[PDB]
Amino acid sequence: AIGEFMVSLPRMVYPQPKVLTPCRKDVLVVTPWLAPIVWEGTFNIDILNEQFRLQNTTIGLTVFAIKKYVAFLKLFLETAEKHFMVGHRVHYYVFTDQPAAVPRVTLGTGRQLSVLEVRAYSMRRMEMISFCERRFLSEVDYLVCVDVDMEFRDHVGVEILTPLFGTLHPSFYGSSREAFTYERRPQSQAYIPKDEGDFYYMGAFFGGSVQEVQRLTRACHQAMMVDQANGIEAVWHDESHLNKYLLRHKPTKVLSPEYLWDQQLLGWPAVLRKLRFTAVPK
Amino acid sequence: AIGEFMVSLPRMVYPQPKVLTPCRKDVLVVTPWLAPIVWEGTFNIDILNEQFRLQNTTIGLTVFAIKKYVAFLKLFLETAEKHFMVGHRVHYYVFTDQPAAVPRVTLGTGRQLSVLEVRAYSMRRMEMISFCERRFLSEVDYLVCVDVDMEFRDHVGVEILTPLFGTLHPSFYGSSREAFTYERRPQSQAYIPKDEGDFYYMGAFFGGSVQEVQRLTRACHQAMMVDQANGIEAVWHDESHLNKYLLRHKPTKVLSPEYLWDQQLLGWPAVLRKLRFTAVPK
Ligand SMILES: O=c1ccn([C@@H]2O[C@H](COP(=O)(O)OP(=O)(O)O[C@H]3O[C@H](CO)[C@@H](O)[C@H](O)[C@H]3O)[C@@H](O)[C@H]2O)c(=O)[nH]1
Ligand SMILES: O=c1ccn([C@@H]2O[C@H](COP(=O)(O)OP(=O)(O)O[C@H]3O[C@H](CO)[C@@H](O)[C@H](O)[C@H]3O)[C@@H](O)[C@H]2O)c(=O)[nH]1
Ligand SMILES: [Mn+2]
Ligand SMILES: [Mn+2]
Repeated sequence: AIGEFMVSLPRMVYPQPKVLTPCRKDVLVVTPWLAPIVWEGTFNIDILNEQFRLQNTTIGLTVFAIKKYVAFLKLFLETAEKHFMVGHRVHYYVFTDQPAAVPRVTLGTGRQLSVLEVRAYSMRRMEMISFCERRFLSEVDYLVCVDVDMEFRDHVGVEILTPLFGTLHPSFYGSSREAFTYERRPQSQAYIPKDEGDFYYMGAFFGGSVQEVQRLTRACHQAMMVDQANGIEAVWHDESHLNKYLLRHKPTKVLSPEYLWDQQLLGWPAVLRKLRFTAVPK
Repeated sequence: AIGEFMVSLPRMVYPQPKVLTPCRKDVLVVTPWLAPIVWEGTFNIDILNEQFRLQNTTIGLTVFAIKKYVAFLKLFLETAEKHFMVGHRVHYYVFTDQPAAVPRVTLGTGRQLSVLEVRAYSMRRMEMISFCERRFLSEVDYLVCVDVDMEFRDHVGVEILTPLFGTLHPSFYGSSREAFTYERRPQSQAYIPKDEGDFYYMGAFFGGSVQEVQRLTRACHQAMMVDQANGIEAVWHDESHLNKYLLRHKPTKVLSPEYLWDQQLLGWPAVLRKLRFTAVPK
């Protein structure tokens, strides 16, 4: 459930947070609109697990595996079982043009997988997320929407959950805003001028409550349709639109690049204590 | 309104948040349950003002002025007009045994004051807040509950608003938990053992959404009634109970001691960039 009566936490023994000791001094851990930026060392997962289990939280995870990308499902799902929301209720929604190619993956208790068949034609995921509206409202509390050509290597848990989140793109977290690859043509709905922008968010990992995710995906789909009607395609497709949306609708948490990393491309810099969810070649 | 459809922010020009530059390196700016701790330098008030004005947010402020404490109202209210939620809708609720002693204070536009008469007997504020339940639900989005023997000296605005907040007590923000003056007798409902506790919150400044404030004040009133029936009075009265509640129900923001300070007692230490709401002698 979200927003419902919250019962008392039980007694817990854990280290006292100390006001005059910051968790992390090397990174920004809160945005200027007071949204946490989630890095290792900023959260006590035991407190968070208690809070979310007491609400019997169910997390939906959407993933698209169309054409050759069905090959990525086995590693994606098997590593999700090891690292994604373990202990919580999880419902995977696998959208594919080849239901028979979905691997048979053994799931832990309280976890389920639904195969949803779609047509084969990246930019139409927004539309499909916004066919499933009624399904998701009835079945899960939060939605997490990710790319499939990825693997989990470390904990990805309830610390991410919030009404609306985006993830810092691993190539741009140190960049100034004029360097961000936002859509820069005023003719596109995704247009952001050079003096605007907080962050460059990656289209590969966003989420939130079902209501907020439906609002985002609806808005991005509508904006993409407008661009299509006007004969323009944003430079980075759905990611350009996601960036425009999150500029105008500030996320209530921001995930650090721990949550979307490419080790082949970018190595393992000092600012990353954990590499949680990472690109697979292709 | 709270929780309703959020329209898009307009274009804004402001400094880019930089991921590899923390706002503040000298203090903890997020709790281990991912609640912001509100210090100067952590928020862009222009972004927050936009967000809350777009929801037409109304803030209720409750204050009790019983017996000799009516003398504190003039400075309290006049300085609130200068510094508290300026630009937003505000409704003051002044609870007093002497309605005629309430000073005639000139209010800015969009601000109103109601005088509520009560009986003269600190611990019964929880009960009165939890007589007013229907009134507050109909009239305001957030409630802020404060002591009267105080003055505003600097900005106190929408950066504080969240479902549930407490404020760090100015005498104890650097203390280890065993030193906190929690109720330590197991016979009291307010009991917290020496190995538990995040922070020591002051009873003089707490708040949240109307729903969460009613939950807190109801729970504290019920706990205080149990203690009374058992012949025990918590060491710091309502503040002991507030501390127990916020241990078991984590606040979604924590205000730094900028928001409750005593300059006569504690001076102006380096960690405080602003002194916003401060004790008046008596
Ligand atoms: O033939 C395809 C092509 C794409 N996909 C799905 O769409 C996702 C995105 O495509 P992918 O090739 O992974 O794109 P990338 O270049 O790795 O990622 C960029 O492009 C994506 C789509 O615009 C955004 O989500 C990312 O943020 C952006 O970095 C894939 O993971 C799949 O889930 C398929 O299922 N089949
Ligand atoms: O005769 C009185 C006594 C108290 N009050 C009200 O109750 C508040 C609390 O009393 P006060 O004397 O200000 O208590 P303090 O010792 O300054 O504050 C401590 O006691 C309060 C009451 O337990 C808590 O709110 C504070 O966190 C705690 O620091 C006052 O500000 C008034 O609003 C009156 O109106 N008339
Ligand atoms: Mn990819
Ligand atoms: Mn006082």
